[PDB]
Order: sequence, then C-alpha cells, then structure tokens
Amino acid sequence: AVPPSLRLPVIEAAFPRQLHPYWPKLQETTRTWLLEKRLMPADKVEEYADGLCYTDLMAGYYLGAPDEVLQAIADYSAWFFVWDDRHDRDIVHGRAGAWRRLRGLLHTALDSPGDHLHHEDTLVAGFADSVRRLYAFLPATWNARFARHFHTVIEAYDREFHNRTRGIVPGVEEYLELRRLTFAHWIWTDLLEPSSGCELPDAVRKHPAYRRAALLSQEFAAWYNDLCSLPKEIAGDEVHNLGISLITHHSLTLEEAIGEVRRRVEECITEFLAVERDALRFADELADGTVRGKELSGAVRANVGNMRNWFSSVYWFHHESGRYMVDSWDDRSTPPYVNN
Ligand SMILES: NCCCCCC(O)(P(=O)(O)O)P(=O)(O)O
Ligand SMILES: [Mg+2]
Ligand SMILES: [Mg+2]
Ligand SMILES: [Mg+2]
Repeated sequence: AVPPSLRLPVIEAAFPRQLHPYWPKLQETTRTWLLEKRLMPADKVEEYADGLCYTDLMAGYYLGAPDEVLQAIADYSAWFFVWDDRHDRDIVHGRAGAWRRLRGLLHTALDSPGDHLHHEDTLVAGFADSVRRLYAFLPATWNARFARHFHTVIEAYDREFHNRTRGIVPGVEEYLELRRLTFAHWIWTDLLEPSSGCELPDAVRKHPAYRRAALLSQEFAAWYNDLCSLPKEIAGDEVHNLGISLITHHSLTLEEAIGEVRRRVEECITEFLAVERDALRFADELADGTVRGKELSGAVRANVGNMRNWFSSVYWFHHESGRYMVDSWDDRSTPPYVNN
C-alpha cells in the first residue's frame, strides 16, 4: 500500500505492474557487476544493492527485451544512480576539479567506449563497459543518437553542479526544461529500441503521437521522483526538484507544493492515456501489408507498451527502494549507500 499523499489510484487500477522473466538473474548479475567494477564499496553493495531495487525498476520497464539487452540497460541504469551519488558528493565536498575531469572523461568515453574499458577511473570504466555493450545491438546510427543525447545529459549535470555550488534554485519553467535532461528522458526513450530489436526511422519516432507519448512517460517518471524524493532532497541540500522551485519562486508552502506536484503528475497519466490511443492508431497504420511495415508496427506497439510500463515500474520503485528511506538514516543528509 502507498501513503495517501503519494498514492495514484489510476496507476494502481489501470497500469498493472509487469516483470521481465530475467529479473532474478538480472538482480544478481548487476549486483556482481557493481562489485567487480568497484562502483560502490563492497560492503555497501552487499548490504544495500538488492534493497535499492535498481534492477527491479528496469525489469518492470523494458518488457520483451533480450536478456543481454536488459543486462546492459540495468548495468547502465545502476551506473547512472552511482553517478548521481558521485555528482552529489562532489558538490557537497566542493570537488569542482574532480567533477570537471570526470565530466570530460565521460564525454570522451561516450564517443569511444572501447578505448575506456580499462580506465583507471572505475566510474569511467564502468560507464564505458555498459555503453560499449549498448552500442553492439543496433546500427551505428542509433549509437550516435544515444551519444548526442547523453552529451547533453552530462552538460545538464554540469549545470546542476553550477546551480548547487552557487545556491541557485531554477525557476519552475527553467527547471522543467532542465529536468528532461537530468532525468535523461531521451536516453530511456532511445533504449526502447534495442529492447524491441529495431532502430526506428526518424519519421516514425518523430511522429507527434510517438513523441508526445514518449515525453509524457518520462515527465511522469521525473516528476513522480520529485514528489517521492523531496524529503531526501530537502535533507541533502538538493535544489533540483519541482516542489523546491515552486516553494522558492511562487511562495507555496510544503503542503501546497506537494499538492501541486501531485496534480501535475496526475495530469501526465490522463494526458498519456489520450495520446496512447493516437500512438497505437499510428502503430496500426504502419502495418501496411509489408514485412518492414509489420516490423515497424510491432516495434512501435512494443515501445508504447513499455512507455506505459514505465509508469507502474517507477511508481512502485519509489515505495520499495531503500534509496528514498530518509527516516531510517543516522544522518538524513548522507544516505548510507553513498561513499562519503
Ligand atoms: N531513473 C533514475 C535516474 C537517477 C537519478 C536520481 C534521482 O532520480 P534525481 O537526482 O534525478 O532526482 P534521485 O531522486 O533518486 O536522486
Ligand atoms: Mg539525485
Ligand atoms: Mg540528480
Ligand atoms: Mg529526485
């Protein structure tokens, strides 16, 4: 059961949870990968990794993915959480130089991951290992798009470093634009495609119904995270959260800001339901009688289905993951799974 202030009856009633059959192996394989790549201290991996639920989150999202595709996605996603923690710790400890060098290495390793598979920086080497594997599933045109999108994410993280070290809370609208990048909306959208085994042509993925359904799936996930991660983020001096922008720039109380975020999250659901019809109608029209049309139609259908699965996977993740359980920590500003 979910607390009333975080509960979304439409998710519970109309977005039934799904789980990929590979999840039991995925859980352990990603945990062992975090161990062997030295991405988190060994004792923190053993105490906290399974409870963090990072593999559950991806196994509830990319249904139908080949096991090896899901494994690369889950390793990358676990890496992404660790990167979010390293970024936080670099800000808290004022390690501007360490962050700038990491930012530069990630840009280089994103373009040529093979060259960085054995880099002395374990966070860079782990990044490169997951990215090299992701680059092996589809043609190089998809790899270049993933790279374009993630270069932008890195720079959004750099903007967040600038904001936090200066004490800048972005305006609401500025935040909403930045949040499509710091949440990596377009990376999760790109990853739908190796999960269904088909690189979509630009004309298909840029169709207004596909693009809007993909956007709303990610807006829901990012803003629902804002809602559920607000307590940990206030405690940790994080400034990036729709609720914090609302409190800071529109004088809302905490109760008012929580209600406003929850309403925006609710609207993403019912807006998505409307555009999902259009996206599935588009899928049907792609089935033009040809083999290629059937392939594209099935790929779009699977991708839209996973856009929908993201809603339920993100919803339950936030109530299962130890990542958000600030009330249980000795120091609410320093989560126990973070290397301080
Ligand atoms: N899909 C999860 C992306 C990882 C980003 C981490 C967060 O969502 P973010 O820093 O983006 O708010 P969290 O609230 O857990 O710190
Ligand atoms: Mg964070
Ligand atoms: Mg972050
Ligand atoms: Mg958050």
